[PDB]
Amino acid sequence: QQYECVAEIGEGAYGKVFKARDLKNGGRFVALKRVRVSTIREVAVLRHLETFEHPNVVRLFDVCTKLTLVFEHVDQDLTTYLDKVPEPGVPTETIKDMMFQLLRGLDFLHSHRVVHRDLKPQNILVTSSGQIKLADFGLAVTLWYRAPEVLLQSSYATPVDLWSVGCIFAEMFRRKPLFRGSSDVDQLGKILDVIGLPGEEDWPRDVALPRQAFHSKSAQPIEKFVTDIDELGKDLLLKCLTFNPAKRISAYSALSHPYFQ
Ligand SMILES: CN(C)C(=O)c1cc2cnc(Nc3ccc(N4CCNCC4)cn3)nc2n1C1CCCC1
Repeated sequence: QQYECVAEIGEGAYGKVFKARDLKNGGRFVALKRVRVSTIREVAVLRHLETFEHPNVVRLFDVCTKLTLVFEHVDQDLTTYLDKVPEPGVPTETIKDMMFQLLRGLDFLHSHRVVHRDLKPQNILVTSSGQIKLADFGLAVTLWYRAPEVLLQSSYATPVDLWSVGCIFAEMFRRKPLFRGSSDVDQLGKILDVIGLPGEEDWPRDVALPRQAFHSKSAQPIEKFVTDIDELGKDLLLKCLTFNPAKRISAYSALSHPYFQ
């Protein structure tokens, strides 16, 4: 066979992913994923996205006839990069650059009508040369990066990923997740303890959870939780971690933010 499986990547409720030797292409490493039996549509969206070969999205090499997906392989995810970084942590300009690359791939995906929906450091790939690549999106548990509207079961638009990006931004400074909740209700609580209770006008209509189920008074200063963050990074982090997804910054606006002057 064209590929020899060597290891399992992780273990996800999306199916098994293998690290494999690409016997025909110089024995390079590839990430192999099998699909079972709108799905045809998703694969076409993925192949179409690959035509652009955006630098900040994982390369798709092949699609084999039930259906097997061949991607490039990258050694580390953001998790293992933040776990191995020497003290006191990640250089200020390394965080800036990585965040710019994250928003570049995100704006590319959003402008092509793709919502990641499950952005976390575990699916952000960090290349040998320091390139950030978005992976594991566009195909049909940790709530630590889950947006408030997903938690509330109301909307699932592109702002969902900007909340996730804000959580990752903070975690790049802290090297620990900003909101380590254990359930959707807990997660939403841990969030409102930091950002404060939103205006009744910012609370989604016809959701199970009312605003009155929480009493997380005022917004605590974010510098308490994210120590070492500059004033400009604080503006971008607040704009990402905005309650109302309509009021949330977009990936396109974030790319222009003074933080990246
Ligand atoms: C397969 N699909 C659809 C993809 O988009 C895809 C293309 C990929 C290319 N290289 C990796 N590398 C990689 C990523 C995470 C981890 N870790 C796992 C957690 N513990 C630490 C080590 C280890 N190696 N993963 C890829 N993925 C996915 C991203 C999430 C897993 C599979």
